[PDB]
Amino acid sequence: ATTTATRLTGWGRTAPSVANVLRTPDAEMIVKAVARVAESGGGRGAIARGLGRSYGDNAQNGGGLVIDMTPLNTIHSIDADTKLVDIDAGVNLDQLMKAALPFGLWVPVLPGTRQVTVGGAIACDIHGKNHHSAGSFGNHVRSMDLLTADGEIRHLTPTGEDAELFWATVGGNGLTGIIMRATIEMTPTSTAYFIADGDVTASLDETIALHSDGSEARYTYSSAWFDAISAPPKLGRAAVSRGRLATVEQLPAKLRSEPLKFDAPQANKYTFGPIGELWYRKSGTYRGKVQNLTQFYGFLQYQFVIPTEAVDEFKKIIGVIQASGHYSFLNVFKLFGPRNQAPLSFPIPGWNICVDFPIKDGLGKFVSELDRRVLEFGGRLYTAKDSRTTAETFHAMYPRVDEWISVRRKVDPLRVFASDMARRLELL
Ligand SMILES: Cc1cc2nc3c(=O)[nH]c(=O)nc-3n(C[C@H](O)[C@H](O)[C@H](O)COP(=O)(O)OP(=O)(O)OC[C@H]3O[C@@H](n4cnc5c(N)ncnc54)[C@H](O)[C@@H]3O)c2cc1C
Ligand SMILES: *N(O)c1cc(C(F)(F)F)cc2c(=O)nc(N3CCN(CC4CCCCC4)CC3)sc12
Repeated sequence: ATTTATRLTGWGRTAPSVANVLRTPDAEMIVKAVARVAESGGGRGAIARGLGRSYGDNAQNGGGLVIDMTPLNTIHSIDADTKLVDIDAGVNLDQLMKAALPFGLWVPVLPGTRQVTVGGAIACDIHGKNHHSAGSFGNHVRSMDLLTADGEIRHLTPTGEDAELFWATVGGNGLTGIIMRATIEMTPTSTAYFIADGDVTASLDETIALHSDGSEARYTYSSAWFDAISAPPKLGRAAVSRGRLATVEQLPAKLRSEPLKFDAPQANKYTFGPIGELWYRKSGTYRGKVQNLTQFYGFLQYQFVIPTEAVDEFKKIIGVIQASGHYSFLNVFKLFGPRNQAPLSFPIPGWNICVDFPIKDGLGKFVSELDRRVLEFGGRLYTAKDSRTTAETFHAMYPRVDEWISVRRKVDPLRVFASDMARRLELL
């Protein structure tokens, strides 16, 4: 059960702060470290940390305590009939995926890396390319055990009398206490494969029409790479990949007797002319391609969603980005579906995009301009990717914030739980 003053950052490796980190596999010692912060209560307080994949400052606490939950990584049970897994909060999604597959069960929401803990997937209420059909990760949690500031472990359910604290802890960025353990309901599957259709669009307008014509209703998973650099009309052209979990009949014969296996890793004169355009189109257009899951897996990361109805507003912000002087090559676009009841949950239905800007003069100020425009158009930023926006902005993007903050003040009156993000965004 060691303790180390550590200089910590998020994945973005910005805004370092030093904390004492507790790393221990012993649950009892975590309860005690908490009571310990509470008795002197509460100085700089404490926050859980999972694997450190959020890009900003939610899993750091400058001059306070950070409890590394990764050692608490026990899988208690998996059951193919009830579809439930019961696991410690430090278990990660890659470990869970691998452990659940032989039961014909699939992690119901996967983000773009599986090096995330169950505790961080709940705390950021993460989403994946199936958001429009599955919701976000908080939708699939049937119970959790929350170590609260008074040292009790509350067992929370999404419809019990403890439903308000449950729903504050989904998306709550660890600020209601330390999730110790959870029960997640899994998606049944007969294979570890996808069958997928690709399409390429020529412009933002076409990208939007493809997402609005109803074709999305055929696919449980959908996302696209998106050009945010080309001037119009090329601006907003995309490479769209959509699909569903394959059934065993859909696998080729070769793959059929091991359907539930994860596989192991690991002309230029035409390129810019019309023959290159044709080739790119043909090559991103395909139907029913079978692919294993293992197939899929300095900079300011920026992600926002704009409500579905605000479509011209969304095209405007894309136009603003392209005209801005800041170039993002790696852009992921998708259309989110219905939101959940967590007050601080990020996903709303509408047009989500992740963009990644090279850090260079003028970007801070430009991104503050983006914040204003995302706000004014009904949208928000995602805490898992932020270490810069202001409290005023954040509070206006999230209109249920005061409701959440009153839940938090009930469960943690003395501020035992605190983080750099909590202080910057005035979530205490
Ligand atoms: C390459 C990359 C791709 C990504 N893609 C996506 C994506 O597609 N969709 C998406 O939604 N996100 C995505 N993310 C973000 C990532 O899913 C989230 O930031 C996830 O929360 C991080 O998990 P973690 O265990 O590392 O948590 P950490 O970053 O260590 O902590 C983040 C938050 O969770 C809290 N937390 C962690 N464990 C606990 C616990 N046991 N109890 C209470 N609170 C806890 C922390 O206090 C902090 O507020 C991506 C990140 C990377 C680096
Ligand atoms: N936005 O970042 C985003 C959104 C979504 C969606 F909303 F569609 F679910 C999915 C999503 C994702 O599945 N993966 C992402 N990343 C993993 C792959 N990336 C490429 C790497 C490799 C090169 C260098 C760093 C980036 C980007 C992040 S993001 C994402």
